[PDB]
Amino acid sequence: SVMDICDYDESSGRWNCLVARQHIEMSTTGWVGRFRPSEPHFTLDGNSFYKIISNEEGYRHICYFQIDKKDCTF
Amino acid sequence: RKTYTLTDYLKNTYRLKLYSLRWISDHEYLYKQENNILVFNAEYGNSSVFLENSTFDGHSINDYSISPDGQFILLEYNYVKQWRHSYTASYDIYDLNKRQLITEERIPNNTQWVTWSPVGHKLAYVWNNDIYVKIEPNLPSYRITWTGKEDIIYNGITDWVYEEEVFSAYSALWWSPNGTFLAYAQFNDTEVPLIEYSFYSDESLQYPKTVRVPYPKAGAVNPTVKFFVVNTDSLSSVTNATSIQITAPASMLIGDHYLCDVTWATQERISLQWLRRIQNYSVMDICDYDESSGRWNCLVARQHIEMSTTGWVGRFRPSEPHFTLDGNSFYKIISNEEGYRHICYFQIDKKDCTFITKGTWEVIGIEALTSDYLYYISNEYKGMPGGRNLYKIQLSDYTKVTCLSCELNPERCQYYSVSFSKEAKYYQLRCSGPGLPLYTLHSSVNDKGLRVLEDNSALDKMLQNVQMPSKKLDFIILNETKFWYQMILPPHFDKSKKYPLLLDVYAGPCSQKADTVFRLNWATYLASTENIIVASFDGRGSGYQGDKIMHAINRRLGTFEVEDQIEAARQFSKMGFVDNKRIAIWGWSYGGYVTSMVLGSGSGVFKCGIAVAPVSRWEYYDSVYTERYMGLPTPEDNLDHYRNSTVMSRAENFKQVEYLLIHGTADDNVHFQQSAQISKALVDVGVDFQAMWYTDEDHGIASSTAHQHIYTHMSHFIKQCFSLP
Amino acid sequence: RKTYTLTDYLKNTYRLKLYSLRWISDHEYLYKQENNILVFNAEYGNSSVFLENSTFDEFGHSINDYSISPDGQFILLEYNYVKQWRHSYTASYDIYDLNKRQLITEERIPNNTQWVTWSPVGHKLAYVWNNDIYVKIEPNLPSYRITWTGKEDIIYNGITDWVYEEEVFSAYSALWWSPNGTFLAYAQFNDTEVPLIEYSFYSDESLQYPKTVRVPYPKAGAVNPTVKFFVVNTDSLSSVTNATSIQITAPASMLIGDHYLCDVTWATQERISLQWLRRIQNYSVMDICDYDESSGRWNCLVARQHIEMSTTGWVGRFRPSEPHFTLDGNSFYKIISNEEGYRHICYFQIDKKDCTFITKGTWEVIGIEALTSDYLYYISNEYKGMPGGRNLYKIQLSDYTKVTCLSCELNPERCQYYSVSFSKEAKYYQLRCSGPGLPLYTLHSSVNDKGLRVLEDNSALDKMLQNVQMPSKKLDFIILNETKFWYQMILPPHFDKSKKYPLLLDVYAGPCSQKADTVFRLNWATYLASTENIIVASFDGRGSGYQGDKIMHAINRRLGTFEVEDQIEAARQFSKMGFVDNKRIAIWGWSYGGYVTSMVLGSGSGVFKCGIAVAPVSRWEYYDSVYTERYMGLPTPEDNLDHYRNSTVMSRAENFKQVEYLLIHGTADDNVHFQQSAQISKALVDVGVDFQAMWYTDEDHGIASSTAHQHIYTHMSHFIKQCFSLP
Ligand SMILES: *[C@@H]1O[C@H](CO)[C@@H](O[C@@H]2O[C@H](CO)[C@@H](O)[C@H](O)[C@H]2NC(C)=O)[C@H](O)[C@H]1NC(C)=O
Ligand SMILES: CC(C)Cn1c(CN)c(-c2ccccc2)c2cc(OCC(N)=O)ccc2c1=O
Ligand SMILES: CC(C)Cn1c(CN)c(-c2ccccc2)c2cc(OCC(N)=O)ccc2c1=O
Ligand SMILES: *[C@@H]1O[C@H](CO)[C@@H](O)[C@H](O)[C@H]1NC(C)=O
Ligand SMILES: *[C@@H]1O[C@H](CO)[C@@H](O)[C@H](O)[C@H]1NC(C)=O
Ligand SMILES: *[C@@H]1O[C@H](CO)[C@@H](O)[C@H](O)[C@H]1NC(C)=O
Ligand SMILES: *[C@@H]1O[C@H](CO)[C@@H](O)[C@H](O)[C@H]1NC(C)=O
Repeated sequence: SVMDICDYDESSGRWNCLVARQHIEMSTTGWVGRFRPSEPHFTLDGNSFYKIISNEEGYRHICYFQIDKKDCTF
Repeated sequence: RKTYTLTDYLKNTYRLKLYSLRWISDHEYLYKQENNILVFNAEYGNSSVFLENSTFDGHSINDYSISPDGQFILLEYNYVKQWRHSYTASYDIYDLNKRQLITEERIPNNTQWVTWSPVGHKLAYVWNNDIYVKIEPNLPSYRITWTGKEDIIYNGITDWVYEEEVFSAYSALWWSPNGTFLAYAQFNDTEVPLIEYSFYSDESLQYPKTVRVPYPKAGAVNPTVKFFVVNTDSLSSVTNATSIQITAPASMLIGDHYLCDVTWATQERISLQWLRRIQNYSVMDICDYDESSGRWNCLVARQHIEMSTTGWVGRFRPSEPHFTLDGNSFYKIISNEEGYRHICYFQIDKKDCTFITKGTWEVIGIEALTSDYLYYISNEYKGMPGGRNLYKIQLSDYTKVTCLSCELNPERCQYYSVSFSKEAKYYQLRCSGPGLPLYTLHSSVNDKGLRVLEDNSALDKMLQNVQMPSKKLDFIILNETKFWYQMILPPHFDKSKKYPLLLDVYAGPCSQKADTVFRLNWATYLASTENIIVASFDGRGSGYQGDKIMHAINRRLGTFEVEDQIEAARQFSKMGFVDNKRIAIWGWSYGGYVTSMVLGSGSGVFKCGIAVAPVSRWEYYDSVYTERYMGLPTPEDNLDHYRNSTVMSRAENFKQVEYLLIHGTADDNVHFQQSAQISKALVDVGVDFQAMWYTDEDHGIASSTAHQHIYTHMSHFIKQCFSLP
Repeated sequence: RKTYTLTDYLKNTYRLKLYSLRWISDHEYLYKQENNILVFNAEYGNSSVFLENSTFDEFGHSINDYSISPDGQFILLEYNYVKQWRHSYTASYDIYDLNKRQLITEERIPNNTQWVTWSPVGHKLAYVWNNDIYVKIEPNLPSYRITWTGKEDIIYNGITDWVYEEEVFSAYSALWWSPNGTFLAYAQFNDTEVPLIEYSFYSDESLQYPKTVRVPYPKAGAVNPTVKFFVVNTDSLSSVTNATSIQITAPASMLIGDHYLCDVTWATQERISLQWLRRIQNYSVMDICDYDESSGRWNCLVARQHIEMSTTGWVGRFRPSEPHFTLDGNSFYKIISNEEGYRHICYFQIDKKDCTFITKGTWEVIGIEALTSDYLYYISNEYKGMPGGRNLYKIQLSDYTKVTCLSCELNPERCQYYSVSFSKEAKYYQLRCSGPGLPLYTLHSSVNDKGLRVLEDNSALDKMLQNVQMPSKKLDFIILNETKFWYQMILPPHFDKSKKYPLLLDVYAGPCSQKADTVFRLNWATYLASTENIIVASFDGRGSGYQGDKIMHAINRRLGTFEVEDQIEAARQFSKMGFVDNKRIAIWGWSYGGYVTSMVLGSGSGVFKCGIAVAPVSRWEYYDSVYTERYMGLPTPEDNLDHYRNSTVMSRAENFKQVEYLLIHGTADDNVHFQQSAQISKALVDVGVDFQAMWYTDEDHGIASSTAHQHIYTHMSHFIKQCFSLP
């Protein structure tokens, strides 16, 4: 599963999901999400978000993501 | 009583001497001496010979190149031209001291581009579409890229359209000021469609070759580009060199875009300008190197924009930046609040730059920047757009700006360019007219005249025995606007006679065919021998007069610049020394398009004309150029006009004129197709016309024999249309 | 009062009426009246309507052509016509049951069909599609797929490739039915190593990028197509089992190297004759092949091979002649060069080796037109020793010395060129007469050779041309080295021998060419003579045809030599005749003609002021192998490379400084490639010669589009007029 994050281009009037802000969630041992990928909760500015994902041990926990980094922090 | 004949032009009987030099350092330059090359000292004047170069002990050397430090010379031979700038050659290096060839680790045959570092003797070349680096001439190369594939990936070199239209160069390599980094662009033509044409070759080629070039015509899939930098120091041998991608900014990544400038700011600062495919929007990015990362970060505050609501941005592209030494500031020529192109002093942090120049004239380019002065060329003097002069401006106080070239020679010299010494301590002034060219060397220390390098008195001498034509530059006012023109006037020009007129037209966006440049060309012969007035006219679309005039044809090629060449002819005939019945018109490329369009207009003014490699409809010509002015040819953008502005649609009107269509069959640029469609259009309405194709000649029709042939054929045609014996 | 103008020619004001009829039985034929297709009865004429054209106007497509089934029960209807080369094309086809009266809609013939043909009797259908052969027994039944190997531009089953179309078979077809439709014989052509000619097609201004057309075309000395031959049995096809074709291989002496299949003729229901030609085209073999029941194979007994060869040149005029088998197929007639070098009818027996000639003389049999059991009918130029006349003769098979001329005397002033079309069993014949007077079409019975009627006599064109000052043709000869050589002159009206007329020389001059004949024509020359007062002349010199091999094989291995010299001489003779302005002699032509023109202008003769070369050959290495090599051999050190080297137009570039030259070539020319002219132009540029040029975008070798055809003649007219200072 791939999370895209799309910004409105003001002068263009169009939407643009930068590939640098694509986030991959995938599962090596099964499917992704409990019944589906967990929804994100954004910080006010939307530069950042929290999300339930399975950790390295298989347990689902709240990961803190930056709009621009691949890596999160549990 | 002798005139400048067709054969004088064709055989270069009357040669203009040049003084082409190059600055090895701040005090000395190089100059050719038939074959020998001497090292002139600009200070004292004394020199010393260094080489005998024109086939040097087994091949004939096409060009040379000194390594900044003066330790190695790079010899270029086996030159095989590709397009307008691109070519291929073999290269050899000498230990410039010992005068002995570097025999081991030779630079490979068929190299597409080579370059020294700006200091030292580092060497970066491209070969089979990939970038290689050489820290020493004798050590083996380190291979920077591995993705190069012919006609598809270009690492460090341009593809057709960037070469022609964006960079005006083959190279897409840029060393850092201190030879530590090599920045480069990589272009992808994978989904770019190929123009295909036959190449016939020597007659021993039994089957004609099909040449296939990736070439984006208006609307087609353009190429894409990625940009990279790599540390040329710390260049490991056991491992592929890593290259740090600077990505384009988000606003550009939204859609089709180009890379349109690359400028280093310091050792660790690099600036890139990107252009939306719709070229009314561009963006500069200033990128500092991160020592703690190995990476390049460009701030969003640091970004700048170059907008344009009335047309495109730039003359042909966004103007380049010239950074003060520190790198926290730079100057860039831009379109001012009411159209005129002027220098703007930018601080890296804020956006608001204040203009260091203003007025109803444009600066043509920034030439030199120092700690206390900025040197630039402009057409201010006597409000003449077709003049060029060198201006020195006080960075300390902007109101106080001296013109350096304006007054050196009023009558002989109104069109100067300049070449500065490595630092600026001295500089050369090229004066291209309106009199015979003059090359002079100046000390910038006290802006004093040091010496005359070449005054062309040789050509002057033998031109007094020749009845040369006269050149008149001037303007006419239309709708309260100053519209400039030039006339090549037969000798003994008596204006109670009625001469025939050949209208010489380019007329494309930002053209200038009416200027102060001295020329020995086909027009010289026409006026001197055939007593034809050859004239040009800078109408709407022309450059160096402000955007009011230049943007006048925005999204509207084929309209006002065509309409304005016609009133030009009306105005000339109104001056009372033109034969109404013998006004001709001709042009090449855009000029061919405009000539055709005029001949297609039904105006009644022109008797005949010659179009050479003309554009016939804009869908055929390349995307980068065309779209800048026309936009995309889609019903939701500008398709309607693309359709309305073709010469084919005006075939019926060629029934009133005599037309000569010339086109080279291996034109990579304006494709034969364009003329193939004009002819078919003309055939289908039943219009008779004259035709000439040139087998295997490109857009230059530049072969010795075809250049000779085209001009003879065109003279015969003009003479006949004009009833001249 | 008023003359024959350019616009007259171009627009076609003065129409020439044909009478195109189609025999279907021995007694009857199909004509097209006011579109409505009628059938006529040659005996009497009680000729009611056959297929009123009120039928096919709610068809919803354009009836390009048609074709009745032989037994008369169905009607193939061609539409969606898209021309390929000279003969080839594709189209859509619907069949229409005449008896049931409806159009068949099941198991239809596919769009894009390359060729269709009925069986000769009944109503079987063979057709080619996507390079494979399909057969129908009934129109409404599924096709039986005979071949599974066809591939675009590579393997051609039952149709010819480029070079076999243009040069060998003069047809797209390569399908031959047995006389009662039992067997279908066919050629397979493999072009794998045949290199491709490539050229730009620009299409409509709407096409943004030029298309690159790619045709397999063997130029002189290149790898040629190879050919295989098969016969399959159409009465024993099956749904369950793939139809198995039987190959007839070429004889030993042909397999030894490159070769061509050059003729296929059925002798009987169970006997086929094949003629093969070696790549060096001076040796050819006819195989007579018989069906064998027990094996199911075809045996081509070595003892019945018939060798035809040439010592002086090549075999055939352009290809060995076709045999004409007697009913029992045990014997045949064909035209072959005799020991004197004159082409004549020779009677061969299957078993025996030597023939008996039944015609002879210093004239040639042109074609065998029909064979019954009582008479052999043929066309020759015997009459009045005019090699440019054509007449019908009938040989009495019981005593071949008894020979009658059917057409000679019918109308000798008006009529000296004749072609003929016989009814199915030859009991009736249409005579078509092409000049020197107005064309005349007439129907005749073979029983007495009684003249039944005039089909078309063009009186409309006549009572119309009387108000026009027409030129006169003069057909005559001059003598060079004991030999008659013939020429024709279109002479302006009121031609006066006191006057120096400007002269244009209309040249072909290729091997077996003949531009001096009694044919009547309305063309560009008719305009140049009627309006511009220019004598258009043509001259058949060495190389030219129908005058024996001594003349025709004179240019053997030596193109661009004698045929060129002879044109310069004809000019000299025409000047010496005293009614020509030496200062205004032009020369023009097309193909070979444009090569000769170009070779003449580059000759330094000084005789000619100007010329026009339209789609010229410039260098024989550029032209196709089958034609060029027949005359030039191979372009190798071991054969004839030096003369290929010598015979180029480009090598004479310098001497175009001595003439005014117009070079015209269409860019999509598949036959004489634009290359050829691109190389002439280039050579002329490299030596500083000025000249006129004109390309025609997307036009081919015919420059035949309505608007292009008009443009070219208009442009050539201006050039000529100007070369001759005409107003
Ligand atoms: C050049 O650009 C093309 C796309 O225009 C790239 O090829 C896509 O590449 C991916 C990944 O390899 C493939 O799965 C797609 O199928 C490709 N599409 C096409 C049309 O080729 C190519 O990889 C790029 N190369 C470089 C060096 O940038
Ligand atoms: C803009 C540059 C980056 C490249 N460039 C181009 C690229 N479009 C063209 C040109 C313009 C329209 C059509 C085809 C070519 C051109 C045309 C010139 O015309 C001479 C005349 N007609 O007087 C001179 C120079 C140039 C030129 O330098
Ligand atoms: C012989 C056939 C099998 C095919 N064929 C060929 C062979 N390709 C040629 C020809 C000869 C040399 C060069 C290119 C074409 C030709 C040329 C003609 O020119 C007429 C004139 N110039 O007045 C008319 C007809 C033909 C023609 O029918
Ligand atoms: C082509 O032929 C098919 C069947 O052979 C027919 O049904 C169809 O209408 C034709 N047209 C197109 C556009 O395919
Ligand atoms: C055609 O091409 C080559 C001969 O060059 C051969 O390999 C192949 O068998 C041939 N194909 C057919 C279908 O005959
Ligand atoms: C016929 O031959 C084809 C091609 O070799 C093959 O694929 C198929 O099995 C056969 N088809 C029929 C209808 O027997
Ligand atoms: C057609 O010819 C074949 C082979 O000779 C023969 O067997 C058959 O009877 C003939 N058919 C007709 C209808 O005469």
